[PDB]
Amino acid sequence: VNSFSGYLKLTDNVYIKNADIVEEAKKVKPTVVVNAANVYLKHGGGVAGALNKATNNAMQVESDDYIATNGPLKVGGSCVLSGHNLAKHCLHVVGPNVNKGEDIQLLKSAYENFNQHEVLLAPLLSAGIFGADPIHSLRVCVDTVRTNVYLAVFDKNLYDKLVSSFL
Ligand SMILES: O[C@H]1CCCN(c2ncnc3[nH]ccc23)C1
Repeated sequence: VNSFSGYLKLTDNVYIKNADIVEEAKKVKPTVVVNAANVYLKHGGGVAGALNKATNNAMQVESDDYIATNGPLKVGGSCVLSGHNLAKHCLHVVGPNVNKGEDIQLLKSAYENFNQHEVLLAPLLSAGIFGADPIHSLRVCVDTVRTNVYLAVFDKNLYDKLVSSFL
């Protein structure tokens, strides 16, 4: 039993809710919140911009030190950093950004990072401003993640469409 509330159950391990991931994180304080990161951990817009703003830019400061030490992530890769005031940990995961021409096949590799954590709050990778089909992203999530994932879907029209079209 965990403290996630109001989610629709999609499968054995995947749950979905129309919710602002920032407001969700601030309520649940999950062990892991997933950020829709880029390889540079530049948290400028989309989910990443929102999560960083909620940390008063502490996420960005920590991220810049991470990059200065380690260099960029790989597309499809991840790193674990602090969750600041939102969660214990933030798993920064890089899905391919279609608006940069990156290979959508790397979306499965990106979701594989979730399997290293027993429970997560997460967005649909590569959705929104990353330019991928959110229905496809949800499918890859369901077919790749085996741990317990709670998906926060910001856009109401998409949440209802995601539910109504789910197979
Ligand atoms: O355009 C959308 C694409 C998918 C990721 N995304 C989000 N998902 C959940 N909660 C959120 N809060 C602020 C942004 C956001 C933005």
